[PDB]
Amino acid sequence: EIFSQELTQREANVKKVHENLEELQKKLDHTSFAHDRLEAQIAQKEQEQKAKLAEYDQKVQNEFDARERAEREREAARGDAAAEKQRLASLLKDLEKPMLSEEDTNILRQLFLSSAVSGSGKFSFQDLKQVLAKYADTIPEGPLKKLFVMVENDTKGRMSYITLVAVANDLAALVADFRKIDTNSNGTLSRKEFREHFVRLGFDKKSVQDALFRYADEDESDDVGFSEYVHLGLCLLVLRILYAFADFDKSGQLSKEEVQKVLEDAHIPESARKKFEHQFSVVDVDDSKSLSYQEFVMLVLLMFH
Ligand SMILES: [Ca+2]
Ligand SMILES: [Ca+2]
Ligand SMILES: [Ca+2]
Ligand SMILES: [Ca+2]
Repeated sequence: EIFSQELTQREANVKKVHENLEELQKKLDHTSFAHDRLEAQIAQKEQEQKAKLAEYDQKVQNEFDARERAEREREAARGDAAAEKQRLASLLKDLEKPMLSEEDTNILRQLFLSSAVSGSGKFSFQDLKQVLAKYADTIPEGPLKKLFVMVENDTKGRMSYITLVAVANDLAALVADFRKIDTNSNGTLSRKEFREHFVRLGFDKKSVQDALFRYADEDESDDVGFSEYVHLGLCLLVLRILYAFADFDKSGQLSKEEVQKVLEDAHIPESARKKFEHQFSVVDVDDSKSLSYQEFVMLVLLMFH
C-alpha cells in the first residue's frame, strides 16, 4: 500500500538488470566447455544490481520512517500521547538476549511495533541484515544458525534482491505490530491470540502452530512475550527468504532436490540431515511431493528444533 512511482520506477529497472543477468548466465550454464566473457558479464551485471538495490533500499527506509512517524501522530491525535509512549517502552524493554542498540531497537520498533512495514508491500534487506547480525550469536552454533547467517552474508547480493524485489510483498505480510496481536494489551500473546494471528498468515495446521508456539516460547509459559515474538518473527522472515532462494525452477514450491541443495549450499553436516528424506514426506502433507512455505517451515523446525 505504498503507492509511489519513484520506487515503482526503481523496482522496475533493477528488475531489468536482474532479468538481464539471469538470462545472460542462463547461457554460460549450457555452452559446451568450449574455449567466460559471460562469466565476465555475469560478474559485471552483478555489481550494478548491488549498487541499484543499494539506492533502492534507502528510498524504502525513508518511506518506512515517514510512515512510522505519520502513525505515531495519528495515535496521539487519538488517546493519551504518553499513555502510548509507555507501552512501546514497556514492550521494547523485554529485549533487555543480544547487544541491541538504540539503532537496532528502532528497526524492531518499526517492524514489530507499528504498521510502517506491515503490509506496505516493501521490505529492506539492509535493516534485516543488521538485526540478524546481532542475533545469530543468540543462536547456538549448529544448523539453524547457518540458515540464519546464509541470509546475512548476502552472497552476490542474491539475498538482497529477493528481499527488496522478489518477495518484499510477502516479507511485509509476515510482519505485524505486536500491539494489535495482543488483543488484551498485556505484554504477552496468549495461545489463542498467537494461533488466531498465525492462522491468517498461512498456518492453519494445529500441528504446525503448536510447533511455532513451542519455538517462540522459550522460558516455557503458555504465553508469548514481544521478545519471543520478535524471535519467532526474525526466523520466519529468514526461512521465507530462503524458501524463494531455493525455488530454482520458479515452480512456486520447493521440492526434495531443492531443499537438499540449500541445506547443502548452507553447509549443514550430513550428520544433521540424515532422517531428512523421511521427514520431507512427513511434512509434505498434501503429498504433492513439494513443500509450501508452511511445510518448509515445519520441516526446518522438526529437523533442527
Ligand atoms: Ca494478550
Ligand atoms: Ca514465554
Ligand atoms: Ca520448485
Ligand atoms: Ca505440498
